[PDB]
Amino acid sequence: DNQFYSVEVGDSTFTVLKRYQNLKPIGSGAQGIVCAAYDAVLDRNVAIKKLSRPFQNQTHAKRAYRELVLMKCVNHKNIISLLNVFTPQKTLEEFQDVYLVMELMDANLCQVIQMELDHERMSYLLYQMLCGIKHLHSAGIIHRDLKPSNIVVKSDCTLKILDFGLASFMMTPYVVTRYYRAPEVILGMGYKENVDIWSVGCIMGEMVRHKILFPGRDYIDQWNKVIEQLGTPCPEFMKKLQPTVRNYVENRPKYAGLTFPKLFPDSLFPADSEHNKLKASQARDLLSKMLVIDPAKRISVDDALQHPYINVWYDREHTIEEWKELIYKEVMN
Ligand SMILES: CC(C)(C)n1cc(-c2ccnc(NCCCNS(=O)(=O)c3ccc(O)cc3)c2)c(-c2cccc(O)c2)n1
Repeated sequence: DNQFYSVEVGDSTFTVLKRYQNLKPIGSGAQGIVCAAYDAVLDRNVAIKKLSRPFQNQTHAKRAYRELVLMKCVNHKNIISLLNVFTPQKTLEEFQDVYLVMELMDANLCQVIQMELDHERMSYLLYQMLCGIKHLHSAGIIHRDLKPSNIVVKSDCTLKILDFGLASFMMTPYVVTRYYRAPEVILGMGYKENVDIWSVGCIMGEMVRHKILFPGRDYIDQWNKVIEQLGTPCPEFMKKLQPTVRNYVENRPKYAGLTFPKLFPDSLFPADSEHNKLKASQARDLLSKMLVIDPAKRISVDDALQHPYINVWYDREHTIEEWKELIYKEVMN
């Protein structure tokens, strides 16, 4: 009469409560594998993410502990919330895996980027991105690593963020996606709230261009990509850079950088209607303000919420045994 039951989805086995039914794998992530499921008690479809051995790696333990506490303490329409968290194990010594259950989203943000989008839906998704980020900054947390895959979207166009961002050796085949990190992050510079606006910029720019704006195998490669299109930073930005970092940047060959109408041509935006001609004007303008290498020139989230394109929609270190106990107490208050 165990309330849990074990099923194998993908290679790994999933042990879940009886309430969850017809498990199917929607995706796989480093922290854990995710399955779509139906809740007999809820009568609604849900997504279940399995964290296996979050305690085995200190980096995994810090992320796992932070995710559990944050999903509970913070609740926002644009931030994914956990409906339930369970572990099949019955004691602290037996505990090995943690299962997080949340609301099932229809698609990933990457998929939305691929389709050709209308300004209203685009401005709405971006608006929601700023709202969640604004809530995060209100909570004192700066994501610093917004990525399309971490942003889930629904058929009705509602957008939700999956993770709370960076807080570091890990030993796996999975590779981080750094395309959407800001220059202050790429150059290890000291950050601020509007470090996430750059990520929103890379995303908004990828929706228009339908390609990753600054894709690079390494931070150096990516920094070359950012300076080519954007242009070499100003001297004031250099003075802000530490000397060892400043030397590298100034040694980089200088690029004049394309112009934003040249970066995002008028053709990429729809020109069918006067309203769409104006929207593209408002869109290209917002892009120019968000994709700014210097954070002092970059636009604030609030000002981006005020922007006409966006405005219309508005109405610690522990031992692995210590980490296991910390995570276990989070699973069971
Ligand atoms: C990192 C972690 C573990 C926190 N995480 C949490 C989630 C998560 C949470 C809530 N809802 C979702 N579902 C919508 C996107 C799924 N992709 S889908 O192939 O289009 C698809 C959609 C519906 C379907 O029935 C069959 C396939 C995902 C993901 C995740 C999984 C796959 C891709 C991805 O980008 C992210 N990762």
